[PDB]
Amino acid sequence: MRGSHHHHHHGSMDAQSAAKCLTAVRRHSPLVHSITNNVVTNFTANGLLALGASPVMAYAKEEVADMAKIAGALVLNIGTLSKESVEAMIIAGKSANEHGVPVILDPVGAGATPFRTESARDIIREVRLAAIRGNAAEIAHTVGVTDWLIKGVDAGEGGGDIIRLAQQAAQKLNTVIAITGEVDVIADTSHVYTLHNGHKLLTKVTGAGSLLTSVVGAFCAVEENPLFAAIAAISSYGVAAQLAAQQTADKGPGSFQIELLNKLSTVTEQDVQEWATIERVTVS
Amino acid sequence: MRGSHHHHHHGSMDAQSAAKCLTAVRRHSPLVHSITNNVVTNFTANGLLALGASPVMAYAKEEVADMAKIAGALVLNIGTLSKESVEAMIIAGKSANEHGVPVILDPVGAGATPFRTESARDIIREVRLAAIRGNAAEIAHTVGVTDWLIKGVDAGEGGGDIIRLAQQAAQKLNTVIAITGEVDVIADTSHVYTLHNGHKLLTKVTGAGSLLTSVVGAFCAVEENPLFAAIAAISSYGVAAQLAAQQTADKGPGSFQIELLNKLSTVTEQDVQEWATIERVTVS
Amino acid sequence: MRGSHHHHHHGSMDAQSAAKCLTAVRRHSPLVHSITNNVVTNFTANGLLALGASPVMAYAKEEVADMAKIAGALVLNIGTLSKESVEAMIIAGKSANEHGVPVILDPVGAGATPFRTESARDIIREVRLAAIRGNAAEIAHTVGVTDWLIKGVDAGEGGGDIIRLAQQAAQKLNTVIAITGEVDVIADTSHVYTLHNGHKLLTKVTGAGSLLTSVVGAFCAVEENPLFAAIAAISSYGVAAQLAAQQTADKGPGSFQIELLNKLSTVTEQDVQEWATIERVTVS
Repeated sequence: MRGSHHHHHHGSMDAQSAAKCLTAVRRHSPLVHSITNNVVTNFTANGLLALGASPVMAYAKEEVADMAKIAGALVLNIGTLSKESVEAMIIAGKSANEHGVPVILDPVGAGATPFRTESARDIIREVRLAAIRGNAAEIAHTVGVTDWLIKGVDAGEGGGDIIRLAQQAAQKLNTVIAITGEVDVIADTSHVYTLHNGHKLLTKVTGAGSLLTSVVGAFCAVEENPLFAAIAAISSYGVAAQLAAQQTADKGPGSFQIELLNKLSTVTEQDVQEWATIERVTVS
Repeated sequence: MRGSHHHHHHGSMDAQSAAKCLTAVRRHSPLVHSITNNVVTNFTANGLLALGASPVMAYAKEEVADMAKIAGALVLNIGTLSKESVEAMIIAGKSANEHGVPVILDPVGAGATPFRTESARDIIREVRLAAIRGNAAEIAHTVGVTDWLIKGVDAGEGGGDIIRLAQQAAQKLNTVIAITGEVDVIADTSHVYTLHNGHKLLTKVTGAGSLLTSVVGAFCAVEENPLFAAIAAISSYGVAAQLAAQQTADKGPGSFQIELLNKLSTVTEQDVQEWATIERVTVS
Repeated sequence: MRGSHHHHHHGSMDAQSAAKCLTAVRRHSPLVHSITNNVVTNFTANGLLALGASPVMAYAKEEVADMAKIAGALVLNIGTLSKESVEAMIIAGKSANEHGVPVILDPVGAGATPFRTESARDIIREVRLAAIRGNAAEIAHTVGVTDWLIKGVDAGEGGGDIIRLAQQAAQKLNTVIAITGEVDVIADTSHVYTLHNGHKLLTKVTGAGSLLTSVVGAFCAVEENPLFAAIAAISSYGVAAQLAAQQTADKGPGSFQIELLNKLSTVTEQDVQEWATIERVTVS
């Protein structure tokens, strides 16, 4: 079910191709194996079911390998990691690698504590990843940026040096790096894009971020190029979030949480075509 | 406490008797000890609270034996299982048996992987069960396939094959077998019933089946005959789902999830009497 | 960030001062580290996010010390514990203690089973607590090493004996004791208050109590006087629950769960001033 829905030889990734990927997810209901934190497991599964994917949440070493093996994508999230779950994630990642299943990493809290930073780095050393998604700090810490340089994230900033961090990190780890923010910056070794969808209410719902990473997994299962897959996923998810906000921006974060799930099921190819904002960043 | 809301010497189980069991559940607020997967613990607990029961989710070896012995019913779900949790489920199950607390099993995943099938079998070997609720495949592979034939040209269920599977499984394991699906077939060693309630939206909410098994548990806690208890529980849950689907309309799976919780609390004896579709299967 | 919004000498805690504490919480978005169970993690995090605080869940012994020391408050919940998590809670508590991070304990289930009771006692023995939030029974069973330790009179419901219960516990443990119920009783070594807000629907939402305890943590992070912090936290939460129940009307606990999240976000400083019912108990 992993086809090719866009190529740079036909132009830059756009809203049209993004909408096509969304259709593919619905059509194939890809199995997405998520080994995520226990604060967002339920929401992750429901978000994927709403979208149209098939969530599988096995996490024990007694079954992760055989499950990742037959999944369309594997998503690892270290939100409430333990020595045991990090080992299970790596066992799962190695099985996925052996069977050509794309693996996505969400380094939640990388940099907050040493254990998280080192676990993220252990996963990257032992597992070939198709994409990594996190905020600027988590990515910086995960890829090994020097301590004192990290400061270049605080204060008011959301466009510029983040573009370089994303491409440079993608080149060092030969993967796709998605740096989350109001404006998302995504890049692989040779290409960079900025994404402008979503709504601030997402910051008031736990798992909103974790769900997106798993959503990226759903798209990588149906689109061969993870850069295109991730752009289509983030765009579709953001459009759904905007439509959800429209109907529940005044009710509150509780209603929005529910509305996000509603919209992931009702968002259409036409909505993505009309609202997705994807911009190619010139790199030369 | 426990009681008898119906007897076969007293006609076939019906909507009226089902409605009475529902009232009994709310009147007694039975302690339902559910050991389930981390993807549905919250939804399971909320569903039970909405219904009118008192959930307890202890899962650790250090306390499951103590919690199970004072509960009205013990429910075991094998999702996202591990060697560790299976052992705890057995300790809990034996404690429940020693104190006359009914145990209900949900063999989710049985037949899909060896660890699940063996774990389900391990529980059956060590714990006496009041009922087992799962889909056709999970029940067939758990019990072991002895009858293969069903119907030529794959299309649907059949019209008697699932009915045979249930009664034979019930006779082999000497328990109540509830095969769930768009038709629900419940049977014990000498009686079989088909249930026709519910709504497709349930497939879009994680923990749907998980919760249903626990609801069966709540009903087993107040009705002596597990066959009647399961019928009443499944009928009540299904009617609530139908009402929730009607209120939800086209809002989406998020709204339906919240509505199912709402309806598990607002569904009345009258709604059950009016909408529960229970049919006793004639077996000459 | 533990500042003072009410200097104790100008008068007792009131609805006006409690309201200002709420604004302080939203102004600082305190990092609340919660070590709790998967049945209530998601609601606890979403509730804190709605309120205006920043939730972080970390349980691994490899990182709890590091996470607790940078948190604004540490909250320990023994809900569905394991020998492993209790070990981690104590490690985190000791770290918090060495760095002046307030620690709040929710002794859920203490007394209902042996392991839970003992685990509650080990924590209090090894960790200095800023406050303990539980019901009359849990508080009694947790402080009552002997069956005579707690003196007074036994009867239905309770409150006065509850007042003496709270003072005895506060002085014995040298902390703030928050005994929740229809009417809340809160006391430290010198003062006692009764709070009259909230709604019965809270008993129909799993994680309602767990969330309240973590909310107390959020207020303790910004208000230096733990007694005042607990009062402001419980009052804000209760008022939000009242507005939520009104908004819900008679839809059901599903809608209430969502509306409670909405209101924790939309409840204003003015709402607390108007609805908060705080009464200083005259101790002669």
